[PDB]
Parts: sequence; C-alpha cells; structure tokens
Amino acid sequence: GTTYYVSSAHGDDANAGTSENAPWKSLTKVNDIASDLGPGDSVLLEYGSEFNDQYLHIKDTAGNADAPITISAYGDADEGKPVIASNGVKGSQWEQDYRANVGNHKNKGTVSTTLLLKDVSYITVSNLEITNDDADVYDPIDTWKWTDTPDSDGTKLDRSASRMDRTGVAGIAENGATMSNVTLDNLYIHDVDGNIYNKHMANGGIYFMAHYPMENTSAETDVWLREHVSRFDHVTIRNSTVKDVDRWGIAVGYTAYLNYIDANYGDGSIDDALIAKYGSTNVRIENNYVKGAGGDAITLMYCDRPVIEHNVGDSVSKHINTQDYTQPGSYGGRVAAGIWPWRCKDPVFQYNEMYNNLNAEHGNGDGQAWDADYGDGTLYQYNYSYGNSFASLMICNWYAVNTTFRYNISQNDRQGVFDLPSNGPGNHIYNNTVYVDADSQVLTKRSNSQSLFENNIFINATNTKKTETWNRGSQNGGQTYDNNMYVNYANKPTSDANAIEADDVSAVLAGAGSAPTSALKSGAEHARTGEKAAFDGYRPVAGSKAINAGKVVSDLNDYAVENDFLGNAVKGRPDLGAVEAA
Ligand SMILES: CC(=O)N[C@@H]1[C@@H](O[C@@H]2O[C@H](CO)[C@H](O)[C@H](O)[C@H]2O)[C@H](O)[C@@H](CO)O[C@H]1O
Ligand SMILES: [Ca+2]
Ligand SMILES: [Ca+2]
Repeated sequence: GTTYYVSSAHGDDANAGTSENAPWKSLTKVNDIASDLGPGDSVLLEYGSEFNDQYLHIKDTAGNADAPITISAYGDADEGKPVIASNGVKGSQWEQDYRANVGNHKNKGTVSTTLLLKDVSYITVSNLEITNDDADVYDPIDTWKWTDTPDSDGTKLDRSASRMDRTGVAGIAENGATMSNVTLDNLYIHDVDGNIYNKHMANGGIYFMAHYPMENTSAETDVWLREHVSRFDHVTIRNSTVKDVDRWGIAVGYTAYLNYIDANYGDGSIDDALIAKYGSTNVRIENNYVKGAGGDAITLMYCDRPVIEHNVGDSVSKHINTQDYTQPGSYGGRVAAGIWPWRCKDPVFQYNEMYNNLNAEHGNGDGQAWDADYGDGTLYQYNYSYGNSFASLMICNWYAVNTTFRYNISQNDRQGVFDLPSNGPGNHIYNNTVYVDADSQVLTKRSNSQSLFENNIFINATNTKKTETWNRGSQNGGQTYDNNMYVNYANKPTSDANAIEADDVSAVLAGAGSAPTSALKSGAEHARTGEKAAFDGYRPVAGSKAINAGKVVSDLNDYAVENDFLGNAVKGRPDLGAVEAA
C-alpha cells in the first residue's frame, strides 16, 4: 500500500508526502486522509520530530490480517522518537458519550486526545513519544514528595472537578462492532495532564473503551444492542512507558455493555459465553512500565482471559490524597490500586513487579499492589511487590470470587499484606513468600473474610518474636491455614494443624529482604536469573525447613501447578514459599 512521510524539521505540506525525499511537515495532512488508510498503508514520522499543538485522529477504517495500517518512525533512531504533543488544543477535542449509564461516574463530555483510534482495526502504532501537556500543571513523579502545604515544592495542579479530560492514546469502539487487532508497541506516553478524578472518561495515558452507538431507548434498540456489540479483540499493548499522567495509567475494556454483563451479579461467577459476547477477548498487556499515574497503574475491565505479564508499575496514586483530590463531589473515587482486574473472567497476572503505590497515609482508601476486585477467577502468580502503602493484595467485597494468589513475593508492603474486606468465597493463597516489617502485619485491620492459606512462608522481619493476629472476622468462613511456615513468630494460626515453625529466617532463605526496593531506572523488569538476578535472597538455603515440606496443593480454581517465582519447575512435594530449592 501507500507509505506517507512526515518531517517536522525537513518537510513541506505542499509536497506529495509519499516519498522520503519529499515528506509532509504536519499531521493535519495525515488527519485529512486517515479515514482512507487501508491495508499495507503506513504513516512514518521522522525521528527527531516534534509536532507541537498537533494530534493524530484515525476513524472508521482498517488494515487486514495480511497487511495492517502502520503508524511509526523513520530516519535515524538516535535522533529520538518523534513527538506528538497535542497540548490539549481545541482540534484534539472530541465528544465522548457512552450512551448508557456506566455507574456513578462521568460518562459523557469533551475529551482531548493526542492519538485517537476510533473503530480502527488491524493497526500497529509504534515508536512514538506522545504527550498531552498543560503548561500550568506540573508535578513530576521523579521528584514527588508529600509536602505539609499544597504545591510548595515548585509544583502546580488543577484540582477542578470539571477539568477537561485528556488521553495520550484512546482506543474507542462505538459502532456496535468489534474493533480488533490493535497493537501499541514501544510508545512513550507522558505528561498527559488530564482530570484528577474521572475514572471512566478517556482520561489517562492509554484508555480503551466501548460505547453504545445509540441510546437504548426502546424495545427495538434493545434487541439490536443485545446483538451488535462495540468491543475489543486482539488488543496488544507492549514495550511501552506511561509516566506522569492523570488519571489512569493504562485501562482497557470499560463498556456500555456492562448493562448486559452486569445485569445479574448472582454469586459473582461470570458466564463464559456472556463475557466473550459482551466483553473484550485476547487482550495482552506485556512489558510496560507505568510510573506516576495520578490514579491506578494498569486495569483490565470486562475482559475475557486477558494476559497481563512482565509489567512494572511504580509510584502510582500520586494524586489520590487529601491535598490533591479536593473536589471528589458525588462521584468519590479517592481510591486506587496498582495492577488489577474489574469484572474479568480468569485474567492472568504473571511476572509483574509493583512498587510504592502511594498515599494510603494521606487519603488513598486503597493503595495495594494487587486487587482481585469484583470478577471471577483472577490468577495472580509469580509477581513481586515492594513498599506499597496499603497491602500486597486486596480481594474486594461480595463479587470478588475464585481468586488464586500463588508463587508471589511481597516485601516491605505496609499496613498488612493481605486485605480481605467482605470478599466472596473461593480464594486460595498458596506458596507465597511474604516479608513483613514493623510497619506491617499479615492481615489488614479491616480484613474479615475468606481465604485459604497453604504452603506460604510468613516472615516476621522485626526484632522480637511477634504475637501475630492471624484471624479477623468470619465472613464466608474467614481465614483458614494449613501447612504454612511461620518464621520468627511467638504464635501461629489455631487452624493450622500442619505448621512448620522456624526461629531464624537466615537458616530458611539466603537473603530475606534483599529484593529490589525500586523499579529499574529503565522501567524494565529485574532479571530473575544470571549475574543480575535480583531475587536470589528468596532461594532456600541448604537444609532449609522449606525444602520438600509443602503439601500437594489442590487449586480451588483448577489452575494446575507449573513453576515457581523464578520459573523453575515444581515437582514432587513442593518446597514451601515462592522459590524451589535448587
Ligand atoms: C467493589 C469496589 O468498590 N471496588 C473498588 C474499585 O472501584 C470500582 O472500580 C470500577 C473500575 O471499573 C468502577 O469504577 C466501579 O464503579 C468501582 O466501584 C476501585 O477502583 C478499587 C481500587 O481503588 O478499589 C475497590 O475497592
Ligand atoms: Ca504539564
Ligand atoms: Ca504535591
């Protein structure tokens, strides 16, 4: 197909734009022809370019399986990714409308988006730097600190509840059809100075959502919408960085068709055909770094079996605090968690790191790394969490059901490791290693409900043999324990008839507590093997009471055991904790 070339430095918009030697100057020319982009067509932006007060909007077209539309860079890579910087200009603004109630949230209004994909299928967008900056908002994560006075550290915010919503990239389905085969790859999205509060406008680094094409006003609209579904399939977001954005880091799948998916909460189980029909299929979130989101880091909504792997989140919930979140109004929302699912079926969260979720000390009503929220079958495995301000894992309220949390390591997570506020049943927490410091404990104070804890190592990383509160409340049976290891405690859960007790973590693991305290400067995950391996303190030492002491687990959610946190096979009697002895 046709390849187009844009150069902010060299080009001219009188040019043809179809050869490298004579490229366009501005994105206006691409915008003018984007709806006619088709299979094999490409829009290449010159490395080193800065398209200021510009944006790219692509609507109502498609590549195909043989040849996608491509939006990318050309030239010398050392000149720096091309930059699209909308600065919120009028021309980037569009009217979003779900055309249904989507809960107690703003569902309609004006949004500024730097890169908009409205019902575009088979498109790959790569190697762009994307911003949406307000010169009057400045609060960089890299030097962020809690101040006794607002904005005293050379920062400034707009705290207005009516602040215009802004996206870096928005993926919008609103034609009553599937929008498929979208790939975002090696983008750098930053300084998207959106609205601090709004959770489900296209407001954040990357947001993908689906609307009804018309309001559901009659029996006839209702028959039609029940069968013609705006939804996503084959959305891949990988190798990207999202930094300094309000509100969401990366969210995918919120939908007007929640009115069908959520018509019948039942017991929290989600029917396979229901979620496949109305929800989003084959979503993959891989190798991204999210730092300094105002709210939540990465959330998957109304997704059928997404895969969320190899991401790093870091220092999110920047704005979920009493100084910055001042106009919550009737929506509320002064809460955020790290990397998590909402009303998904069997999502898989594996090999992710999550650091320093902020502000539980200053008005963040959550603050966890992980959150098995409402939904069915969430699998968290082989993830690391450090230094989160409120807990490693939440299981959230009645409709959070059938969670498995296994082969994870939690280090220096504060105020509790496990948070079980009135959650539904079916939850199974096994083969984790959790390192609990003096700012923390096993269960958050508010915990009251079900989980089955087996084969875990609990490490009291404090200077006395702690008398721990192992049980709080009794909803849905409360917390039951079997076949766990308890390191440096004076007591143990009364339910555990198979306890393994150890006095000194030094005779259990090589270097407990020595896992990372921060993300890698690059945002990449830490190595788990080789010279740079970062988790070797969590390997059992020779003769460790962890070795071959675990029960053969029977997963309550029918996920077979495969490997441990380091990816090594588990065979025989499993070792206690997250890491097999080698
Ligand atoms: C059940 C519950 O209250 N969950 C909280 C999350 O809030 C929900 O989040 C979804 C996201 O699609 C909708 O916004 C819904 O209306 C909310 O009730 C909240 O985002 C998380 C993280 O702070 O905490 C849960 O307690
Ligand atoms: Ca700014
Ligand atoms: Ca501040």
